[PDB]
Amino acid sequence: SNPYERGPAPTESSVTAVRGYFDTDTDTVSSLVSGFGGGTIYYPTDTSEGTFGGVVIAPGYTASQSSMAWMGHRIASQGFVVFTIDTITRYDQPDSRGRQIEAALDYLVEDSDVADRVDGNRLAVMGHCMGGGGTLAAAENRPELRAAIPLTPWHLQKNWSDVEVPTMIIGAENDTVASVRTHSIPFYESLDEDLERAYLELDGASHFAPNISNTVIAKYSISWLKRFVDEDERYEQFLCPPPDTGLFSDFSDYRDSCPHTT
Ligand SMILES: [Ca+2]
Repeated sequence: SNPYERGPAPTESSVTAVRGYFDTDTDTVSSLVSGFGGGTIYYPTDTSEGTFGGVVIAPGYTASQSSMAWMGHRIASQGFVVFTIDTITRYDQPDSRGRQIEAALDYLVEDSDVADRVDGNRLAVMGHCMGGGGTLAAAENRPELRAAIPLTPWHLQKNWSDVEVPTMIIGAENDTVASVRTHSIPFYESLDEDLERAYLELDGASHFAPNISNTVIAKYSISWLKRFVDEDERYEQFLCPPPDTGLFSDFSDYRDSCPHTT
């Protein structure tokens, strides 16, 4: 048996739902905290199935946690402790966001009021824009992390052959801020060929698609966290085989490393 499995067997409707199996509540973290700008922790109230994996979500350039807030209850209700952080300033660069993401991971595991609900050996990182660049930076610096999901990422550093964390990059086809040609795709193609990974390109989507309720982003983010943070093979079904990318699909592109071994 897998000791990290949480919640009932998934279905298409359960993984795409606005709220999962687990009721959640929130805890507010002050900006007084050292190393980042604080934020909000979304967590499951039910302790009976054990501790959960932890997830830090960073925002983009000029943005705050309010742009990522919808992912809080949505991911957390599937069985995760999700920490939507603010940065120190709204204009911090990607590598600074990386270090702030790292400090938030440590805060979550060591200092937070819900530390006893987090398994500190099973952590993940997500981020938008420059926060997605920071996601990669954090992943590169901490190979023990279980998953990384950069959302429409931006970073001048194009080479991430170093990264050993299973990463799902979600790009937006029509992104003009962090063009997929010059950001997302270079990042993905640089990833090691033996690294479990995925590139998801949303058809007709804008740079700010990750900042609004999106069933596609939610489904695949959830499925990726389940598969690697929880090593949950029950969610393999939503990642493999990969979705269609032809006419009338939500994906303009999809690149995979199926099957997923952990
Ligand atoms: Ca594989």
